[PDB]
Amino acid sequence: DPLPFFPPLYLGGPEITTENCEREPIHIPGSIQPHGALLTADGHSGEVLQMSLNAATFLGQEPTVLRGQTLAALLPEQWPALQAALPPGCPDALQYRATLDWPAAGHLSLTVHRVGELLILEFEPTEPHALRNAMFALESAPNLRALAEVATQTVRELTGFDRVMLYKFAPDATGEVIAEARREGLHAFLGHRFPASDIPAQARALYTRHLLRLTADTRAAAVPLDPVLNPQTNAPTPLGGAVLRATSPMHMQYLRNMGVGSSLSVSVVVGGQLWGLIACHHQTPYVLPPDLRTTLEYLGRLLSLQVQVKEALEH
Amino acid sequence: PFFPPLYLGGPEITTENCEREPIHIPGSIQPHGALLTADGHSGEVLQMSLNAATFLGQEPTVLRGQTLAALLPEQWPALQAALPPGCPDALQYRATLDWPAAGHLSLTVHRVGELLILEFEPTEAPHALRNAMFALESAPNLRALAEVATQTVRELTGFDRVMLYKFAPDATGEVIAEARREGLHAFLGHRFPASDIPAQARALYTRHLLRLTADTRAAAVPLDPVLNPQTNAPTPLGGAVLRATSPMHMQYLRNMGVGSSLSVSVVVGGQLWGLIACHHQTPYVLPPDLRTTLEYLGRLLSLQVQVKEALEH
Ligand SMILES: *C/C=C1/C(=C/c2[nH]c(/C=C3[NH+]=C(/C=C4\NC(=O)C(C=C)=C4C)C(C)=C\3CCC(=O)O)c(CCC(=O)O)c2C)NC(=O)[C@H]1C
Ligand SMILES: *C/C=C1/C(=C/c2[nH]c(/C=C3[NH+]=C(/C=C4\NC(=O)C(C=C)=C4C)C(C)=C\3CCC(=O)O)c(CCC(=O)O)c2C)NC(=O)[C@H]1C
Repeated sequence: DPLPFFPPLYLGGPEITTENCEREPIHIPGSIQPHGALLTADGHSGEVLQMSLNAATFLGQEPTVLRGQTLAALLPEQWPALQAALPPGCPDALQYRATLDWPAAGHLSLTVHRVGELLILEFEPTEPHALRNAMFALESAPNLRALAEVATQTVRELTGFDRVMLYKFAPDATGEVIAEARREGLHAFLGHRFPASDIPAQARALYTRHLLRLTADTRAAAVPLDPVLNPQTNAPTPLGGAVLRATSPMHMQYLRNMGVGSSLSVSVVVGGQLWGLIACHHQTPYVLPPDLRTTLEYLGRLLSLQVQVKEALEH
Repeated sequence: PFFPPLYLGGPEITTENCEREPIHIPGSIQPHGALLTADGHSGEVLQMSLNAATFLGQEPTVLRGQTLAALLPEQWPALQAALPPGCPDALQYRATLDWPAAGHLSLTVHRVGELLILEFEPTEAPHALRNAMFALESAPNLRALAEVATQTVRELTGFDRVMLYKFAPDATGEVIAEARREGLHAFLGHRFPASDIPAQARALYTRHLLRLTADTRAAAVPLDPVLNPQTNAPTPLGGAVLRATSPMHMQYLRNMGVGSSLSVSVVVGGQLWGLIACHHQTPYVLPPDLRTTLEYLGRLLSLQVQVKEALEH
């Protein structure tokens, strides 16, 4: 039965059990994963409102100094570019990316998107023809099976992940591993099927709009935003569009129990519906840098197109 | 059918026989790169472009005996695996060579039956592609998508004119969006007859998705031999971007005052929906890595055109 979200934990909401999965408000956890930092800022003035508690250690500045400046002063070269790329009223799915040379922290990748009157800024550390070669190989795959196999093998070669799977949704939202590339010694998931509740309906809706999410370390504690609520609204900060957003504790426990230290999945979206997932596993924690993740994002789109094409060749 | 090419004493093309020019088998290439053909098994260099000596820095005869194994040691096994016998002519493999004579070359290979076609071009060596991808996806409708696409391509390439050229059901074309330098004629809103892009060109563009004329006044460079030794027949060059552009179309571009031309096919439901079409007033060799960006954009636009057309119908 579909039911509306509970309030999050920090607003006195209940703790989540197998009974009530589909009601955890997974988009507003009030916290991020510790391998990057996040700031929120007023979309018109550029006043800095919220920051992750670890921000001082990524950005090399005291909180009170950060919060006491506008983005115009903090990001003089990027602030006008942000404002042109992310105009008021734009969708929350639109992202702008730049690379910064920050004194204390080396090269940072900056990813920005806009939710209403809020700008959300994510900072992460950042670092030949493999993509072009893959694009052509995907297109020349003769059928859906060969496409799925080429796609899994390519992603594994690009990333070094212990397991890469193509997980396909059935009409009842149960899923099935239909191809996989895996490290020697791992047991096969190929052909296995999993109940529809393994990925509940508020996740599958979110995964139709925001096409890539990750858990870099399934044992890492989440880092709170400070303050936790958006001071504009005294309400929760929407983090559904932020890759740094903390993963649901229910899901991290599901993954630890499997022996997974690192998870990542790309949505494959066909005709406006979530067709399947490129799901990857690593046994140890593992951070895939932003520019490599971009390659996977591009492959997500290519695969969406090629899945349509291969399936049309099939009636 | 097709007329024989000129160099096999076929008729010269007119506007009476637009549909029958054998544009895939011109026997020549554009001079900003070099092309070798080679045997699929032996790696034996069978044809070369008369300009190969320039790019490769090799005494002419040296090449036309040697083997790819010898000539490209690191690459030759990769090719063997990447382009297995029986693969499609559409499948391409690329690498960057740090080659003694020329700082860096791009190498592009595909296979047509028993022949490997190798293309060499100068090359080199950020977020504009990722930023463009998200911009295309958040365009609210087909019109805005067209506008974003043309603007994005112009910004990435510096081309004087970028258009989105959409085919009607009878292959009548329409310029539905345009991004252009100040002080050019506007082709926005104009329609053109199907015969401007003739049927044998449209079919080839459905399979091979990017072509270009780097300089509309440059002479083609012959293949030597012109005929493939294997077959004593013309080498198919339609999957080669270095292929000499039809003189009929270079005359069409010169009369327009264009010095450089590129286009990318937008393919939807197995059919040619339209073209990203670019003009430059002067000669312009777009480097391979930037062309790759446009090739990606072509696929992304193909996806988004279907998405956007579905939310009208
Ligand atoms: C009480 C609710 C439960 C629950 C919740 C839940 N699940 C997700 C998202 C995912 N679940 C996945 C499950 C699988 N991983 C595999 O490898 C296989 C099969 C071999 C399955 C079935 C996957 C892949 C996801 C997607 C994300 C990822 O790649 O890790 C969420 C949302 C997490 C988030 O975005 O923060 C939630 C809340 N899962 C259950 O099993 C029940 C107990
Ligand atoms: C006797 C046949 C004629 C003919 C042949 C022909 N045309 C092409 C290819 C193209 N024609 C194009 C035409 C236009 N470009 C524009 O900007 C506009 C409108 C403002 C039009 C109508 C285009 C865009 C192409 C694609 C190639 C490109 O991007 O430049 C070919 C094929 C060329 C080749 O690949 O070798 C041929 C043989 N064109 C005529 O007009 C008639 C007289």
